[PDB]
Amino acid sequence: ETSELCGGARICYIFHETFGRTLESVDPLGGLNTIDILTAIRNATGPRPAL
Amino acid sequence: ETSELCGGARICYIFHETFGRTLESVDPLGGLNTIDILTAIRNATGPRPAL
Repeated sequence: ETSELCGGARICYIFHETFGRTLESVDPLGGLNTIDILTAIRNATGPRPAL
Repeated sequence: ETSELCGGARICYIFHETFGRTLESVDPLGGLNTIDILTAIRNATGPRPAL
């Protein structure tokens, strides 16, 4: 019966138009505050000195 | 007795003038909404992608 997308290709839709796009919206630079990162890498060094 | 067509060739009539014509009136493009068909073939593909 011709109707709303369901059953089969609706899941295809879920795995592309929904899911694929959803992931495309994520970050890739999200959370990357330069200054906070500079702090983070200072923390990564820790108690020692670094070259 | 010469009268209304009956008995024999009346059935011939049924199998041609009635039946044959009746079938000739059916479709052949009936129900074929291009857009609904496009939906149908998307359904025919189902959850997978298609080439």
